[PDB]
Amino acid sequence: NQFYSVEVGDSTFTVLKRYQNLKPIGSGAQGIVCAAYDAVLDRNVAIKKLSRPFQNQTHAKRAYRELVLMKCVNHKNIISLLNVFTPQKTLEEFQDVYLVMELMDANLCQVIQMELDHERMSYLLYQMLCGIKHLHSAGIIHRDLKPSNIVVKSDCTLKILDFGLARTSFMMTPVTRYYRAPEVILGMGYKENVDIWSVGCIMGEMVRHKILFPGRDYIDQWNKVIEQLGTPCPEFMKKLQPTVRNYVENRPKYAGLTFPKLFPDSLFPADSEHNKLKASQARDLLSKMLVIDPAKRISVDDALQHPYINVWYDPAEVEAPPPQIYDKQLDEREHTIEEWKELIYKEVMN
Ligand SMILES: CCCCCCCCCCCC[N+](C)(C)CCCS(=O)(=O)O
Ligand SMILES: O=C(Nc1nnc(-c2ccncc2)s1)C(F)(F)Br
Repeated sequence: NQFYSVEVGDSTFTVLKRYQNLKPIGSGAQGIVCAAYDAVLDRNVAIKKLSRPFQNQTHAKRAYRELVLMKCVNHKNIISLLNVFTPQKTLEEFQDVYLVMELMDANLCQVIQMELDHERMSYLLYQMLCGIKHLHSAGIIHRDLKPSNIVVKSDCTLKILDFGLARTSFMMTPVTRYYRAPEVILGMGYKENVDIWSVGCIMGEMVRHKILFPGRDYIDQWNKVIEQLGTPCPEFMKKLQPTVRNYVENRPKYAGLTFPKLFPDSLFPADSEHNKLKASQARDLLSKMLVIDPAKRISVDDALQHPYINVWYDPAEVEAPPPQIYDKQLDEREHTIEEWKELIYKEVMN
């Protein structure tokens, strides 16, 4: 037998014998993740056991799309698949999927808690924009980027873990919704720069060490948006739905706080000329990402040209060729659970 079983993270992992000393590092609706030592490669890996991938079609579609995209994308800021396996021997008995990834050291939530340092902050944001640009060039518009879905190594290298809605913006989760763009929440449709709002939310959270737009539901979240950024222009209420406009237009009108008041100098490293320069540049970039109307919001390509980020720009990292997803009808075609299962089983078997 090439497999062995170990109970870890209150779950039974049945894995290849090359993977040793499993230790829980994370959990969620998608699955349970362990760190492990891979004796074949002499390196530490992360193993994700997918949680109930065939419980329904949303789980099955998510599992198939995650597996296909993690194989096909090859980029330093997107997590890569090192191995995938199932311990079951037939399609009839097939139930469990294990993804093996390179082990990162922390997620971005943990990193966000550290004291803001402009070299680290700008580098993390640069890498996020690099990964997002690469996903966008393949038609993958994430729409649910959040700090828990982004992992970081001790040397501050950064990888995005998941693909959001991919080449599909309704999201049935069955969650953390504080990073979703106004045009997603309000049901207006989206373009590529929907993901820039989420980066802006993460960036503002790195500076304030508080969630920018927290709240129990989207009603509360929208109130936090307009209180801080101001009631949007009627050119936006016009693009808005004639029904949902009524609630939004009848909210109290807010001027919004200026970005100097939203992100005051008190939040930034002080008392060097370099730090004074960088506070102004960071606030300027925030003011161009945290824009309610996506028609007025900076693009990924222009954010990479912004002076706060562009110090890091290397064409070899930014301008890599787009992945060719030959598997069309992905994120559009629906299938029965049995059909998704066969599709996933073929992908696991390579
Ligand atoms: C303060 C919270 C308000 C929540 C408002 C809920 C709004 C309901 C959304 C329905 C919009 C459907 N259409 C217009 C067809 C666009 C669908 C395309 S996409 O899904 O927006 O990409
Ligand atoms: O946390 C989750 N997913 C993850 N996927 N990969 C992860 C990882 C962690 C550390 N190093 C490498 C990879 S954690 C979830 F299941 F709750 Br959606």
